Amino acid sequence: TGRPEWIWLALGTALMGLGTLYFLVKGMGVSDPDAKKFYAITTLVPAIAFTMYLSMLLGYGLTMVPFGGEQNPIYWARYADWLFTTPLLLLDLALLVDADQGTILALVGADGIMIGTGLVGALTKVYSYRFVWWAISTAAMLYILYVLFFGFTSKAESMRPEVASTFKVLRNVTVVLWSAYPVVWLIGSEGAGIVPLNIETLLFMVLDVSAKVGFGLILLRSRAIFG
Amino acid sequence: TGRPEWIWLALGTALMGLGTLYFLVKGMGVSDPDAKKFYAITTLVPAIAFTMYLSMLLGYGLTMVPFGGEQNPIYWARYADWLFTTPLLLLDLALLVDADQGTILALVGADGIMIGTGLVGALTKVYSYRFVWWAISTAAMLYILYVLFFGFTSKAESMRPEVASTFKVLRNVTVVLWSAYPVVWLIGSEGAGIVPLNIETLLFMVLDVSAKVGFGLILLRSRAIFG
Amino acid sequence: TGRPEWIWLALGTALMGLGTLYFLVKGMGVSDPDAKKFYAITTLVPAIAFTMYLSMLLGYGLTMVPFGGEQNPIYWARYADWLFTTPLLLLDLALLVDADQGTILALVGADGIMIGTGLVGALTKVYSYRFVWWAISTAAMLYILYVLFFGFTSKAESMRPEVASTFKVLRNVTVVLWSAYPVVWLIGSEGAGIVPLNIETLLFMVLDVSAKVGFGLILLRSRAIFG
Ligand SMILES: CC(C)CCC[C@@H](C)CCC[C@@H](C)CCC[C@@H](C)CCOC[C@@H](CO[C@@H]1O[C@H](CO)[C@@H](O)[C@H](O)[C@H]1O[C@H]1O[C@H](CO[C@@H]2O[C@H](CO)[C@H](O)[C@H](O)[C@H]2O)[C@@H](O)[C@H](O)[C@@H]1O)OCC[C@H](C)CCC[C@H](C)CCC[C@H](C)CCCC(C)C
Ligand SMILES: CC(C)CCC[C@@H](C)CCC[C@@H](C)CCC[C@@H](C)CCOC[C@@H](CO[C@@H]1O[C@H](CO)[C@@H](O)[C@H](O)[C@H]1O[C@H]1O[C@H](CO[C@@H]2O[C@H](CO)[C@H](O)[C@H](O)[C@H]2O)[C@@H](O)[C@H](O)[C@@H]1O)OCC[C@H](C)CCC[C@H](C)CCC[C@H](C)CCCC(C)C
Ligand SMILES: CC(C)CCC[C@@H](C)CCC[C@@H](C)CCC[C@@H](C)CCOC[C@@H](CO[C@@H]1O[C@H](CO)[C@@H](O)[C@H](O)[C@H]1O[C@H]1O[C@H](CO[C@@H]2O[C@H](CO)[C@H](O)[C@H](O)[C@H]2O)[C@@H](O)[C@H](O)[C@@H]1O)OCC[C@H](C)CCC[C@H](C)CCC[C@H](C)CCCC(C)C
Ligand SMILES: *C/C=C(C)/C=C/C=C(C)/C=C/C1=C(C)CCCC1(C)C
Ligand SMILES: *C/C=C(C)/C=C/C=C(C)/C=C/C1=C(C)CCCC1(C)C
Ligand SMILES: *C/C=C(C)/C=C/C=C(C)/C=C/C1=C(C)CCCC1(C)C
Repeated sequence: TGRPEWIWLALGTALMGLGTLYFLVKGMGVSDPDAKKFYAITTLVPAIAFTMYLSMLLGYGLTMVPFGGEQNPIYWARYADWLFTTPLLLLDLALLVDADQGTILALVGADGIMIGTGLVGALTKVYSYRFVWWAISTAAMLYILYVLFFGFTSKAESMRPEVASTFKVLRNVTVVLWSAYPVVWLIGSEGAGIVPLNIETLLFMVLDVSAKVGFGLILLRSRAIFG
Repeated sequence: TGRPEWIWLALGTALMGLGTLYFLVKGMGVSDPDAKKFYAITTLVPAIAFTMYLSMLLGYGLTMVPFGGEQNPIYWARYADWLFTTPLLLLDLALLVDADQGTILALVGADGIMIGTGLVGALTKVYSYRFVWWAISTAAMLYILYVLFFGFTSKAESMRPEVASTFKVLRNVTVVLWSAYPVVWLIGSEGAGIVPLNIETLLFMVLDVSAKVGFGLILLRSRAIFG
Repeated sequence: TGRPEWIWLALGTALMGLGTLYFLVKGMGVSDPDAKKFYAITTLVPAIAFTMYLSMLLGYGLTMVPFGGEQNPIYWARYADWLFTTPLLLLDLALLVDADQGTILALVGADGIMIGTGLVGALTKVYSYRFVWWAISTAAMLYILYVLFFGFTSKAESMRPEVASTFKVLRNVTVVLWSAYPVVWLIGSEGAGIVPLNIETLLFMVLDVSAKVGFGLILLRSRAIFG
């Protein structure tokens, strides 16, 4: 049962596309090899979300999972998006703060586990088992946020004020936003359906656009990205 | 309806396998840590194509997608191949020219979008929607080729003549070849069926073998790969 | 027909989880940026296996493939695990020995081919074709082991005794273990069913736990991981 949410899908598609476009049109002249990296990553993010929102607006990113007492529409494309998208975001933060490869690898891996585990949960037929997965995925996330908030902040304090500041903002943004997803999941049509898929998609759209475009804007608009 | 094309699949399998074998038997003695990288990448390419051509010759890489007024055989394995294969190729070019990580990341990402988007298009049931995807994927490609042709060429001009020259050839080859794929797609059984899957596969075989083995030969046969 | 093996799945889940937990609780204080990398990789490994063993214990990682004269339960999750897990393991060995990027790339690629090819074999409907894939995958493996045993050993001889020693042990362990998998596959319910899926899973559990936790223990317990 997925059609009334089309409005947010289409609006999500537009925002992602324009957000991409805008970022593209801004990274052209950039010559700094460091600023360059930030534009690539930050541009790639909305670009991926674009293709996936579009896949949902066209019905491809929509699937049917049997559980509870019916056939439930699971928008799988979200994970296909988040799988490459979340780690890309983390990467931005990693470069910005100049984290160790080991911590970068540890996060990228914790992130893939988080989205991968989330996809399993979203497709699992045993209604009760869907929450075990949600539980594993959320632990994965709290680990990621734990590092971002405590480990990275410490690494940022050693950079110049501009970088420290932009990181702080960015950090606060992603942490507050990333944790909303599990709560949305838990109350949406994929978990304990308290909110209809209609509103679910809306919350996810606002969140997504904020976690990427909004995120990107904040970052790409700082001198923090330069050496 | 996929069986008369078996001949090109089998021939594609043989060429990929021997192409791999030959490359393997050539990288053995190589000690230069730089030449080493080029052999790995360039060897891995046909090796992947091998497994995928074989998957098509055995019926595994073949699927059925409903669209238009019938059930259409979509060789999905092509994308499974191209997904790892195209970026690997790009990587070769990146090392050769010594491109910035940011541009390397930007291309790898543009490439994954291109093949990923292509796979969606190839599996999309709404006949008309298949061209939207083709349209997104082709834009992705033109971006990649734009950088290769203009950005990379500039980066190569700063290398020694041997490297500049080999890049030029390589560049001209991949650009001319990579753009044939969308045209083939557009006229083949996955788009506006003007050419039968039978000939489609043939064009794809010639193209593939050229874009990899041919490509590999040109490169591995130059001193351009050495420091 | 997959239920009597539940016992090994559940025990596999517990061991992977605790193995992860234990490793996590050990990498906390570690400050050395090199030791850090080893903890990330080595911790991520069992963590992945955890999620996949769990997926099998809950029925999600189980699928049905038609071949021979019946419907056969294929535990696909094993490959989803091994796909990220085997290369991670290799990576540990690569860092430990400080191998060239080209050889690291060549192995990672040979490994993905090995698991990818194995997954195809495990899902291939033409009973006879399943062994062609097994044959390709095993060649892939023998290449990996060839390098580990001969190429890496040579690279390790140039490190300090502690590192050389830990590598030797590790090397001997992975080589002896990794080769058991194809033999198990060949005699298990996925190949020439001589052993029942029940015992198959047991052998795979012992193997897995050994190839990761056991492996991890040996490594993380040496000073070899420090600069
Ligand atoms: C280069 C890297 C190193 C990249 C790696 C990429 C790869 C590994 C990503 C995997 C991502 C995962 C997370 C997504 C998988 C989720 C999975 C559960 C969902 C799978 O389904 C979708 C998949 C297959 O589609 C299908 O084709 C099969 C073969 O033909 C069919 O057998 C399936 O049935 C079919 O599924 C579809 O159709 C169903 C329709 O049913 C119909 O419903 C209507 C309703 O009105 C009606 O009832 C009809 O009667 C009924 O028949 C539908 O329900 C299903 O949902 C489905 O549509 O699709 C392939 C997706 C593709 C892989 C997405 C890619 C995403 C983007 C483009 C990625 C960009 C990534 C780059 C790589 C990032 C760069 C980063 C750098 C830093 C490295
Ligand atoms: C290590 C990395 C970091 C690696 C990441 C690897 C991963 C993410 C790659 C994903 C690649 C994507 C792009 C491919 C997905 C395309 C997707 C749409 C197609 C999916 O279908 C194929 C998939 C599943 O097969 C199936 O198993 C299910 C479970 O059992 C079944 O439910 C499905 O139905 C089944 O699909 C098959 O069977 C269908 C049969 O129907 C029958 O048709 C006959 C016709 O005569 C008759 O009518 C019968 O009656 C009828 O029943 C068939 O139609 C379907 O097409 C299908 O065969 O398969 C898994 C593929 C595997 C993942 C391919 C791997 C590719 C190679 C080996 C990769 C090498 C990569 C390394 C990693 C590169 C190294 C690079 C370094 C630089 C990093
Ligand atoms: C970030 C990177 C760069 C990461 C890339 C990740 C990605 C590419 C990995 C792909 C891995 C591949 C190897 C696994 C694919 C194997 C494939 C053949 C199996 C596919 O099936 C599973 C898949 C889809 O599930 C399904 O959803 C569809 C859509 O809704 C349905 O149409 C399918 O039918 C459904 O399949 C399920 O249900 C079947 C049920 O049938 C029922 O059986 C019961 C029996 O009692 C009864 O008869 C019922 O009546 C009947 O209906 C069942 O049989 C099927 O098996 C299946 O359950 O699932 C998605 C899996 C997800 C992708 C796994 C992720 C793994 C973990 C979490 C990865 C952690 C990775 C990080 C990235 C590593 C970090 C490393 C760093 C160094 C980079
Ligand atoms: C652009 C998208 C962003 C920043 C997405 C972030 C997504 C998450 C933090 C998702 C988390 C989830 C859980 C913690 C558990 C349940 C399922 C998920 C995948 C929704
Ligand atoms: C070895 C294989 C090579 C070099 C493959 C290259 C493939 C492409 C450039 C494919 C491009 C496509 C489009 C631009 C749109 C439609 C679908 C594709 C995936 C065929
Ligand atoms: C933690 C898991 C480990 C170390 C797994 C190793 C797995 C292999 C070496 C698997 C090899 C296989 C073949 C060589 C051919 C047949 C199928 C496989 C995938 C089981």
